Amino acid sequence: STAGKVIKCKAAVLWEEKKPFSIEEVEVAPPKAHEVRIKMVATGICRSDDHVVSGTLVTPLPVIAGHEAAGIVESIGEGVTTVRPGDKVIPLFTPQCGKCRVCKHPEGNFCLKNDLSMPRGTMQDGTSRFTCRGKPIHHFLGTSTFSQYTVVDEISVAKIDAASPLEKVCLIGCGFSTGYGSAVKVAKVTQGSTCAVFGLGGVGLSVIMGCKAAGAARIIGVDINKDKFAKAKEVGATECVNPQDYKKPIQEVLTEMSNGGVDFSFEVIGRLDTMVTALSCCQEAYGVSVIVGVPPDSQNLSMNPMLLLSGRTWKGAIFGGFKSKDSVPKLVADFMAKKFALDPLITHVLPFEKINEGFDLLRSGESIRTILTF
Amino acid sequence: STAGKVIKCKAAVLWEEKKPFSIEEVEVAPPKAHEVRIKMVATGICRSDDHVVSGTLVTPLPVIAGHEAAGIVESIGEGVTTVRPGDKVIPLFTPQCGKCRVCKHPEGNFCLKNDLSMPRGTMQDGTSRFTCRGKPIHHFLGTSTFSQYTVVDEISVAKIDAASPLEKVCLIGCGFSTGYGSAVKVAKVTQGSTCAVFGLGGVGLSVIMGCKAAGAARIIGVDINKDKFAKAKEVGATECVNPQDYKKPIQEVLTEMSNGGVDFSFEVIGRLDTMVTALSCCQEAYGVSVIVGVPPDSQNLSMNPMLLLSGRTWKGAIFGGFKSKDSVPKLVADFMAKKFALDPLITHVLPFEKINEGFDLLRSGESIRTILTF
Ligand SMILES: NC(=O)C1=CN([C@@H]2O[C@H](COP(=O)(O)OP(=O)(O)OC[C@H]3O[C@@H](n4cnc5c(N)ncnc54)[C@H](O)[C@@H]3O)[C@@H](O)[C@H]2O)C=CC1
Ligand SMILES: NC(=O)C1=CN([C@@H]2O[C@H](COP(=O)(O)OP(=O)(O)OC[C@H]3O[C@@H](n4cnc5c(N)ncnc54)[C@H](O)[C@@H]3O)[C@@H](O)[C@H]2O)C=CC1
Ligand SMILES: O=CNCc1ccccc1
Ligand SMILES: O=CNCc1ccccc1
Ligand SMILES: [Zn+2]
Ligand SMILES: [Zn+2]
Ligand SMILES: [Zn+2]
Ligand SMILES: [Zn+2]
Repeated sequence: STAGKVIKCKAAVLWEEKKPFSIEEVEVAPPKAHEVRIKMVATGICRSDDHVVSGTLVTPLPVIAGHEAAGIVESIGEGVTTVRPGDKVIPLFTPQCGKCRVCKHPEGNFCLKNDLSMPRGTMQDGTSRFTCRGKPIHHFLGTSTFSQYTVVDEISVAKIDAASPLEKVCLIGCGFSTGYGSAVKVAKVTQGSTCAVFGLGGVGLSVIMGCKAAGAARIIGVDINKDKFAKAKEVGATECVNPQDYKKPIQEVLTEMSNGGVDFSFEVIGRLDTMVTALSCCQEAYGVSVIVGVPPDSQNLSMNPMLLLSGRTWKGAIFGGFKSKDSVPKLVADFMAKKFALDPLITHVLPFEKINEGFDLLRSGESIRTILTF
Repeated sequence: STAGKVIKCKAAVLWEEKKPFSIEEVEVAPPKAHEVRIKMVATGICRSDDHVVSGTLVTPLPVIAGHEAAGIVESIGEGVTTVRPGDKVIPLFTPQCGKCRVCKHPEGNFCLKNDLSMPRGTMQDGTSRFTCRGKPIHHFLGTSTFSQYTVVDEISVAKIDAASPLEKVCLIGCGFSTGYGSAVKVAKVTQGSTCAVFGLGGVGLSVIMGCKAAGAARIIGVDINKDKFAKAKEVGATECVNPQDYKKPIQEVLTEMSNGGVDFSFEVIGRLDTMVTALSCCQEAYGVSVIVGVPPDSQNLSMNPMLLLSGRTWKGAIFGGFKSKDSVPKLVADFMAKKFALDPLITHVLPFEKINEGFDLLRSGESIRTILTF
């Protein structure tokens, strides 16, 4: 009944940095050619959404944030082939156009149509589908999921299993898949190895899950908040260390614990200092360190290239290195076969209208993921 | 007849940074247990030896430098099992002890017995085999080849083919193998890829050789000295670029030349700025950059970690990633079988006594490798 019409609905609009979201009425345009309009069912609160509020992650404002979600297709624009009305879907914050040099590369996933490197906060066509208070509102990573309805480009949505539980599999839209794939696909963690995971939020827990799945022998979780440790051990950490408990710098501690450095280390926080520390704690000749955390905008780190000349490998990735539209349906299929677990990441469920409470839970240290239900 | 006796011979001693080498009469002690005394036959002049003169590379002084060499075993100490008197040998500036965690790892080559990370300028036992007028002289990377005779630990020497031409295969001891392995083993250059090689000295030429052997379709050489370009093209460069010719940064030039970034880049100079340019010029989602050059002591580079978060891989290596004692004999066997050429790297041949002329040639930009003969 809403097909072809403007929808009036509620959305959490961010008008300014360092302010609460404003839940208010927005207008959602119908989809144009090759666009899909989605009724949201569930969306998670990712630290990257909070980085938009804090200015850590720059994107044009005002904006409808949110990018870790699941919903149901309300309507399709002309020419859409990959989803239909009524389909369950996960929006893809990293698109898969399938035509660019990256999408054609066997190892690349950072499609050239992304809105991450040089964010414009628009649809692919350079326009917005959202109006609020008579003003156009920006999109966020081609997703914008903090709204009862959103419109996405076809290359930014994946059809998933019709029986999927949307209030869990929304995590496959960002935090689970990012962590998991950072271990299994990007680092390529090996059986019997020693891993160190810096940051034990939802993404870092998912990195632990991937390390465990890969057969790591030792998985050392590192966090300054010791309340994170219990859950990290439940999902596979063999030891947890709090850097504040030690007189020596933590790279020194880890190098000792691992008899000369770890095989794989992961930065899952977003601090320049910890990126360098995590690189330093992997074994100097054959260690690999993966940056997963989002750094403060435009800031450089400083490091001694001798850390690399001895033989370390340093890399980063977006979305766990997964080709998004290929991988998300498969991940969902795997979750419904119970190949991995999502419940350990979900600490809190709230209705969408309590989004600001959800962000307070994250900021205070209390939650891993809060799922918002519409 | 000299076995078990002190040898008096000439060696080139570096007493002070930024001075010429001094040809001195030195005393070379006989080898102690698990040590090998070698009569030199040929030694190349590598930029890393110059780095000791310039203070780029810090190692205790006074010192006998030289590390890219071949010779003949004059005698062996008690318990030596891998070489005998009369054998042709290449000293190994990176050892292969066979027992440490790196030697046991399939990929690692930076054996924990190395004298690179925290240089002591001694034999493994913490002492020197060289004296000049009563004063102990330090060793260099457990090799010290700018001498008519040297003493090395058994873990720092490999036996090679009895028929091999020592005045050529000395380059397997450092520059050739470092460049070639950086391409074929560390980067794992693929068929049909685009490569960019920063620095077209002996090591960079060997990188080009390796890229061509791996089947690269495009190999872009980058040097500020356009006199290096002809030889780079002879050994497989498809194009050469001088950053001084352009009114914009070379990473932008290379990114446009490669239609969005190269597949593999190599820093083969030793400058922090070129390390960051080389990383930048490889494709943001799937590019790999390898640091080969030796940076100035204790200096840090500055870089934006978003270069890695997109998907780039940054690594470095010593000695092309080769496990030294296993690989050097095989590389010599491959040269004897015409699998690669060494003559394109040799521009000058001089008697040992003319070492300072050899260094003048390197510093002026005229030479690639000067081989010093005994
Ligand atoms: N590369 C990618 O595609 C993606 C990156 N991100 C990023 O990953 C990072 C983690 O995301 P979440 O798990 O959602 O965040 P989170 O905030 O829940 O977890 C981060 C953890 O780091 C810990 N921490 C903070 N400072 C620390 C320090 N100095 N040392 C050790 N631990 C410290 C916190 O106590 C917390 O448990 C964020 O920067 C986020 O923006 C998330 C998703 C996708
Ligand atoms: N990682 C390893 O195991 C090893 C590393 N090294 C290092 O590799 C580097 C290369 O050694 P060689 O080939 O013997 O040296 P080289 O001095 O013959 O060649 C370096 C080249 O860099 C070029 N160059 C200098 N400044 C430049 C700039 N700003 N931009 C572009 N080109 C520039 C020069 O014109 C020269 O042709 C040195 O730093 C050396 O210490 C060499 C052997 C082993
Ligand atoms: O959390 C999801 N996406 C945000 C993101 C921003 C920049 C880099 C990686 C990820
Ligand atoms: O040229 C060979 N070795 C010198 C060297 C010193 C430090 C790091 C790598 C190599
Ligand atoms: Zn694409
Ligand atoms: Zn996220
Ligand atoms: Zn070893
Ligand atoms: Zn060298």
